[PDB]
Amino acid sequence: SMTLLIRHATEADLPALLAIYNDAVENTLAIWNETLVDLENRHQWLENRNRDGFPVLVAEREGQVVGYASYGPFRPFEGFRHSSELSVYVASNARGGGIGRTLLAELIEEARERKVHVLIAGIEAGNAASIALHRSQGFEECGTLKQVGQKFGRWLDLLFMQKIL
Amino acid sequence: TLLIRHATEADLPALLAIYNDAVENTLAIWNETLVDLENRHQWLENRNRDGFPVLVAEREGQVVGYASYGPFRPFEGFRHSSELSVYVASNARGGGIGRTLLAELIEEARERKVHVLIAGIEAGNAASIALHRSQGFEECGTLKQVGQKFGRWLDLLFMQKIL
Ligand SMILES: CC(=O)SCCNC(=O)CCNC(=O)[C@H](O)C(C)(C)COP(=O)(O)OP(=O)(O)OC[C@H]1O[C@@H](n2cnc3c(N)ncnc32)[C@H](O)[C@@H]1OP(=O)(O)O
Ligand SMILES: [Ca+2]
Ligand SMILES: [Ca+2]
Ligand SMILES: [Ca+2]
Ligand SMILES: [Ca+2]
Ligand SMILES: [Cl-]
Repeated sequence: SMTLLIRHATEADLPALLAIYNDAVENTLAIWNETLVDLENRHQWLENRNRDGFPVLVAEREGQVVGYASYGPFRPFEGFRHSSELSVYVASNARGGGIGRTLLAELIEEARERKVHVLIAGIEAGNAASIALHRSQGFEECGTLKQVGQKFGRWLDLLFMQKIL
Repeated sequence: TLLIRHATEADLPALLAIYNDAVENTLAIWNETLVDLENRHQWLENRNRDGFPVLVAEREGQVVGYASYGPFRPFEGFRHSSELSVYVASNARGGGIGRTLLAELIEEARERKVHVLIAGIEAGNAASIALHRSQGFEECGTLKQVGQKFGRWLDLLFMQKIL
C-alpha cells in the first residue's frame, strides 16, 4: 500500500530523518551550506524541537519514513515570535508523488493550532518543486533577494513566500 | 563636522542608550526587552572578531549615531551577504547623520568584499526607505504581518544593494 500514515516524529525515526537531511544538503539547494550532520546532531535537533513546542511531522509508507516537515523561528527575539519558517523534505526516491503536499497541509494545520500567525518559506528561486508545492497551499510570493546565496562559485537567489494563518 | 570612525569599548554606554531608546520607543527594532552593557560588550567583541565593522558618528565629542552589519542568515551559503542597521540618536535626527553613516558603511562593506547588503525595514517607514533608495538600494518585497510590537502587526520590507 502506498497510503501514508502522517504522525509526529519519534527517536526511532532519526536514522531515516538523518539520511533524508544529509541527501538534501549534499544534492539539492534546499539548505544553503554543505554541512553534513550525524545521528547525535539530529537527536539534539529533535529534542530541541519538542522542547520548544515546534512540531516535526513524518510521512510513513510501508513502515518506512519517506519524508518530514517542521518549522522553527524565522528570526530572533520577541518581534518575530508569531512567524515561523518551515522545512519540508521528501526522500529522493519518493518525490513527485504528493508526499510533500500531504506533509505541508498537515504542518499548516499544526501551526494554526499552535497559534502561528505567519508561515514563511525561503526558497531558492530555481526550486520549481518547492514553489509549486507552496503555491498549491495558498502561499503567496513576497519577493526575491538576488545573489544573496552562493554554491560552487554560482550566486543564488532567495524567493520568500508566506501564508498568513 | 561629523567624524565617522570605528567603535571602541569606550563607546558602549552611548551605543547602549541609542539601541535601548529604539527598542523602548520605536518600530525600528522589533525586540521588546532592553539589553545590558555586557550584552553590547559581547556584541561588539563578536563584530570585531568576525571582521564586521561598527561605525560611530561623533559630533562635538559625543556619539550621535552608529551603523553596522552582520550575517543576513546563518547558513554559510549566505556568507557574502550582510544585513545592515543604521541608528541615529533621537535628539540628533535631521542633519545628514543617517546618510553619512550609510555611505561610509557601504564603502567599508566593499572594502571587505561583501557581495550584497540587505536592509530589513518596517514597511511604513518611508524615510528610511528613501534613504536606502538614494544610495542605490532596490526593493525586493514585503513580508506582511511577520512582526508584532506594541500590540500591532508589522510588515518587513527587504531592500538590497549588490556591491
Ligand atoms: C521551504 C524551503 O526551505 S524550500 C526547500 C524545499 N525542500 C527541498 O527542496 C528538498 C528537496 N526536495 C524535496 O524534498 C521535494 O521535492 C519537495 C518537498 C520540494 C516537494 O515534495 P514532493 O513530494 O515532490 O511534492 P509533490 O509531489 O507533493 O508535488 C508538489 C508540487 O511540485 C510539483 N513538482 C514536484 N517535483 C517537481 C519537479 N522536480 N519539477 C517541477 N515540479 C515539481 C508537483 O507537480 C506539484 O505541483 P502542483 O501542486 O501544482 O501539481
Ligand atoms: Ca558528533
Ligand atoms: Ca491537529
Ligand atoms: Ca518598556
Ligand atoms: Ca532593520
Ligand atoms: Cl531572514
